Amino acid sequence: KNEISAEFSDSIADAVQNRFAALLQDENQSKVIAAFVLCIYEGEDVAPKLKVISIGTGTKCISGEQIGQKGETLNDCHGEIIACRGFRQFLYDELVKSLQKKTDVIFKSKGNGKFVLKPNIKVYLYINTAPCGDGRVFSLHVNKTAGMLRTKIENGQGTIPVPEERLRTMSCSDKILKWNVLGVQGALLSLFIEPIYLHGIVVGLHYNYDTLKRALIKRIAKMDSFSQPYQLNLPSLGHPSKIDAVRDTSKSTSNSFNWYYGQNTVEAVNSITGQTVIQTPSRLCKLAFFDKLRLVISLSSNRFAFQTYHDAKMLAKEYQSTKEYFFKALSESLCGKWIGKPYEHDMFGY
Ligand SMILES: O=P(O)(O)O[C@H]1[C@@H](OP(=O)(O)O)[C@@H](OP(=O)(O)O)[C@@H](OP(=O)(O)O)[C@@H](OP(=O)(O)O)[C@@H]1OP(=O)(O)O
Ligand SMILES: [Cl-]
Ligand SMILES: [Zn+2]
Repeated sequence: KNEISAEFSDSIADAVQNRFAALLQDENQSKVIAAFVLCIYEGEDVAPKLKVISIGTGTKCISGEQIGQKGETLNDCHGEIIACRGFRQFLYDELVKSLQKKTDVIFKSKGNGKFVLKPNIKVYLYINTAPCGDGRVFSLHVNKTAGMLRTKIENGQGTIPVPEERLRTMSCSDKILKWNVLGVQGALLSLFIEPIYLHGIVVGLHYNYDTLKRALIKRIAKMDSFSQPYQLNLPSLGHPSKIDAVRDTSKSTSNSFNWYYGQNTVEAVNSITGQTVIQTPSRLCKLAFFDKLRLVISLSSNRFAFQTYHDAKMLAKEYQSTKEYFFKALSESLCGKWIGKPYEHDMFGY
């Protein structure tokens, strides 16, 4: 089976609820809430400390219309993706600290140049509702569309199978499946740290163990032929007991909120524009990551030669080759072909 207990899922959901209330001024118009949660063991005999590292909300993404090409526009403002981006920023900040040789850090050195997450720290993903895409498809083991890659529709609201409307965004279920192959950290961070994999995933509304197992973990049921430190991650799946309530009333908001550890402030993003509500680039946009990367580069003792963001990502050779094998495994298993943006979106510099 491999299901988190109700008590522990409620523990995770409770901590997310408490942090959310501490950040947002009394008003709940957010429909999708996600978070990344650290579970920190002091010893393995006592209960762990739970620490909410990032929060995202949102239900929408950009049309090709508003997409910029300076990396100043958020492509995807679904709360789960926004939560991951914030967690990535956290990883960067922690990586800096480790490079400035601080002690209060989640990383230790691995004797290959690259940091590894301390083994007493476990990462959990929480979402108050099943992720869009395959994770909301309920089918028995006997099925057309079950298991397929899906793309987000009409600025986020809805997913449909990949073409088997120009260049679209993959569903949250497919992105989480990807994170369980390549880690949550992305190409760039993998230059400096070993892949960080989710230990567990806690899902509220529309939970079904078998659906989420297929969607997020065991979809290809092949892969293997993996090269350490990459593997098929098998996180446990959990469901909390109570939920804030479905509320499909009227319509969803275009606002997407984010917070992550070490920020004093909640940033509010217009999901239709991919930028802040004061027409500025988000602290989570590609360009903000690219700034962080060079910060990191200057504190590193290595040199890095790349013209663009795109080229920098291609430096992560282990990640990129596992990514390519993953995409092929999906196509071979008849899950469809991944739709990735064209390279020119990432061909910017600074
Ligand atoms: O693998 P990563 O380092 O995490 O880069 C990914 C990713 O991959 P590629 O670098 O392989 O293109 C996505 O791009 P596509 O799969 O669409 O090509 C992009 O997803 P979106 O285009 O849907 O935004 C995603 O960002 P997200 O957090 O939105 O999932 C993020 O790119 P960045 O970290 O560079 O933004
Ligand atoms: Cl929302
Ligand atoms: Zn989604």
